[PDB]
Amino acid sequence: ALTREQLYIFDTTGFLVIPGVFGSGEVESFRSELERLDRRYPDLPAASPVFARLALDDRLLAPVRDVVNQPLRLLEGYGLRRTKDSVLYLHGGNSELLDLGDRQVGRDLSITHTYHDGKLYCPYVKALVYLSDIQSPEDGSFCYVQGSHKANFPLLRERAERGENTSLVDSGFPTLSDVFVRSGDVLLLNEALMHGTRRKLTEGDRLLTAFGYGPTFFTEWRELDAETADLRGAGYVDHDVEEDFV
Amino acid sequence: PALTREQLYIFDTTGFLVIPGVFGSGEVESFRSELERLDRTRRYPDLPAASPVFARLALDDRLLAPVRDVVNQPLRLLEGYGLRRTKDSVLYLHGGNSELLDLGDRQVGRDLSITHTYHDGKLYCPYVKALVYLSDIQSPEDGSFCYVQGSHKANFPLLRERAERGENTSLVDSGFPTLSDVFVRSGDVLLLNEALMHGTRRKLTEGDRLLTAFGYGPTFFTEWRELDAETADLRGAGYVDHDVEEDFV
Amino acid sequence: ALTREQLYIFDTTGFLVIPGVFGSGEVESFRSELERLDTRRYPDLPAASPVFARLALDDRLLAPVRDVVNQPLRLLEGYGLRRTKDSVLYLHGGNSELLDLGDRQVGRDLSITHTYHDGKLYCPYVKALVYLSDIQSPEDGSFCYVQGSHKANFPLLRERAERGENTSLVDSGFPTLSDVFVRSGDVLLLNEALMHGTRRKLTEGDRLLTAFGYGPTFFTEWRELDAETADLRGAGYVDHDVEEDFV
Amino acid sequence: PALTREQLYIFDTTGFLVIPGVFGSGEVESFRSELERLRRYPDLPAASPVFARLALDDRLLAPVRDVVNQPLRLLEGYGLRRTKDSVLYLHGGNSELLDLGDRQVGRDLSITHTYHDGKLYCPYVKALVYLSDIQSPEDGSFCYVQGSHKANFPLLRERAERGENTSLVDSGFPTLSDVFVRSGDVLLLNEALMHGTRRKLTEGDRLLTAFGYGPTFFTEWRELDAETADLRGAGYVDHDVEEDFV
Ligand SMILES: [Fe+2]
Ligand SMILES: [Fe+2]
Ligand SMILES: [Fe+2]
Ligand SMILES: [Fe+2]
Repeated sequence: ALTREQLYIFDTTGFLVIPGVFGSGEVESFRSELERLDRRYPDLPAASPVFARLALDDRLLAPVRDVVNQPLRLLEGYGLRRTKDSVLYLHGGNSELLDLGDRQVGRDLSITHTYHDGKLYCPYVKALVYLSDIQSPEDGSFCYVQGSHKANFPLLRERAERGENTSLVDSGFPTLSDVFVRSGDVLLLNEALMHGTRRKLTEGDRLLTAFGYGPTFFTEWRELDAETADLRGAGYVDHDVEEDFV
Repeated sequence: PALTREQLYIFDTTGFLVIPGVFGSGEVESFRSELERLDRTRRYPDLPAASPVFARLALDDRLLAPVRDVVNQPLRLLEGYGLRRTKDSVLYLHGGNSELLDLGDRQVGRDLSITHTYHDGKLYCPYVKALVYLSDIQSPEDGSFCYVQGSHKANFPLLRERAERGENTSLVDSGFPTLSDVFVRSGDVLLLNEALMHGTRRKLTEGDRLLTAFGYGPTFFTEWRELDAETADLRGAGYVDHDVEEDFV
Repeated sequence: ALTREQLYIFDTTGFLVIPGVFGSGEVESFRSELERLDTRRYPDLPAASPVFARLALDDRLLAPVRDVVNQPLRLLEGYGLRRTKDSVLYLHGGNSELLDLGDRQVGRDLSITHTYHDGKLYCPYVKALVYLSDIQSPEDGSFCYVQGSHKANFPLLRERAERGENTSLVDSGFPTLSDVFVRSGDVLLLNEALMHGTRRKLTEGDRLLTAFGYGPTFFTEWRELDAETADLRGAGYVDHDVEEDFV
Repeated sequence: PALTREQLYIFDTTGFLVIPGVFGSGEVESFRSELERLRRYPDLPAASPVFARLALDDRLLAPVRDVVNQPLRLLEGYGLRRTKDSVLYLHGGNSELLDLGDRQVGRDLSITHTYHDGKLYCPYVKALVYLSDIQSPEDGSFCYVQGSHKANFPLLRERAERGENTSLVDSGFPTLSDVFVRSGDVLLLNEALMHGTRRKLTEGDRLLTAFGYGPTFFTEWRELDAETADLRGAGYVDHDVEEDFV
């Protein structure tokens, strides 16, 4: 369970780094199972018994429950290997626009979060379990826009419209910031946060596993391009992201 | 077929909207006829998958234009059913923005399936319902739709304290200061934000109460399915409801 | 102090009628004090009379007001109101009504912008109406209000004014406009974000009441102000769209 | 002189805004010189025509109007001179508690802000005009708790009850950041933000002027201890601040 200083930090920043959650032994168990699984590794829980158990470990479920406060369902669980020269352009943000064909909307209810009577209510959160140190920007560090999880104005739509071609992750931004982590730390993430990763320059592999959680009525995570015509299309339609003009 | 400023004001401030005379007499009759084809007090589950008639109605623009104006998300059809009500049927109160749920280790007072917001000129309601009325309902004994005023934006819970004080009567049978009724004509559509606390009066008159209902929400909501509590393996999908009158009446 | 059911009702409807807070004895006592001071408005009652100065601090008023403001408190206004036949009060208030502010148009009035947090309501401006006579039909000039309008997100009145209307909704009617009936010595606790008014009084006699407004200690005492002054030194409350603006 | 979309984003997401080089070095010498004619310098406009003009200068009013969006009133205007070993402990914060006699409240309406149809509505903002350079924490830099202008949990009360003695501007806090400014820069501040300054360890005076603005129905700024028995007390009652227990 999260302390009050942790809930406070989560609420105000949109994420929480929890240091030293998993032992060196466990991390190596996790690392081994990833190397055997040979870019992204979809559905880790169906492919391993150790990842099916990780997805329900109390070291992940207890902080998750404290920020979702709904009946839970496991929405996704993947592995991630990043090599030299990989990058993750910004996505998320609370007020980014989306065109529907007859209107543009400014809310994505899959990430719209609230607070009520001592409890945070976030619909979609991730637990990033790092399996390798990342201690400098060139290691491909997590980066985020400060406060962007409670943002009221869109940011990217005007960038794209004025013909930008450079991701903030490369060029910088007054409120872009990095997070540095050690093996077996967990990064608890509010998906409303606008975030990405620095371009990795270093040699070696960066590895992590990620589990996404939500209310029991959210469909399992899968990308959808748009509402289908028979209104039967399920999935998550993305709003403005840097990959749409960078 | 879109909603006026005044219609949006009313949906926003009351949690619902009667759109009158949407379907003509002929359509209403073909609808009832189709229900008669599918055949006391009884239910017609999953209408869109059992009838091409009702599969068309689900995607009719007279239902979709209003819905799109209050959901404003990539849309999905979550549910669709038929209802035939006779004498001595009642629907007790359910819904309400702030009703409590015991999760086991805690107590929560939000339900994110009905938690709605507003931003830059648009309403964002994640679960709305289109009721298509195939019968006139013109008095409370006909089993009229009833609701608690403003309950779609209530910050306090109502039902827990009544359950605890040992009440066993529904406000539907008993009355409440801000409990109001809604009267409709057949062919009227009632647009409904599911955050509203609502039910219907006990029906004591003769004849058949007939309606169809369709639920819409975002494409990342699952098709409607009742779920008692979170499944033991966090795989189960569905909707866990909060305090409803059925729980202690 | 308000009950959970009373807090629920106030939060969900924007007001609360608390029945029979003052007995017939106090009521006539209050009524007589209004005479001694002789639509007519009796401004600054607490300065004009020790009786109303006492009323304004009466725990029967302050306990329910504290339950809806929940700030360090300040008396912001106190007046009396005498109404007679053919008097009417058109709609004012409304959470999202517009105000033209020189170079922009705004749709929030922070003097009535209210919130909820951790079990408590926080309304910055509430009125306690003490009724000194019964009102049991619309033609008596009953309190009327637009349901849910204290938490409205769209403006109502501007569309009407631009569409060129000139009849008030208290006369013409409106789908969600309702009336409230009260008895002598009732208190009506009102959230000023609520859009309200009164029906036109067609009956004979006098409709008497006293109103005390309350707010945080950093609100100025109530005063109308046409607009921001050029030296930024003018204090007071600038009205958003009201029906009197075009009826 | 109105705020760009990016400046509005930053102010919304962080709770403040540094506006660089608003006043030239001639103007800044004019202000420093005037402050020599007259440590806190209370009510500057009433005391000096130069600062009466500055209080209504459009380089301040234009951005202020963009984040308040109400009929505007000037609520305070003071000057500030700090020397060595001066410090300013944390205060502000969206959810800091206040004991009200028979109850405990967690909103302060004088700084409770909102957003509606494209506009920010912040009832109390300060415009800080810096007359000297602050480029290191030991000059006594402005500091703030990130995202605390939208915080939903209290932070200080629990610290106070645990019995903490030292301030966060001394020990540090994981989300406490610093802001460096140059002479002639304007800091535009949402007062819901929890903020203060580092202890000044250098010589030379630290000069700035501050003007505070709100809606016309706000009383001019004065400190008030509690609501008075006659409910006639006007002014601003502060919630938990660090000075209460440090
Ligand atoms: Fe991501
Ligand atoms: Fe229902
Ligand atoms: Fe009024
Ligand atoms: Fe300050």
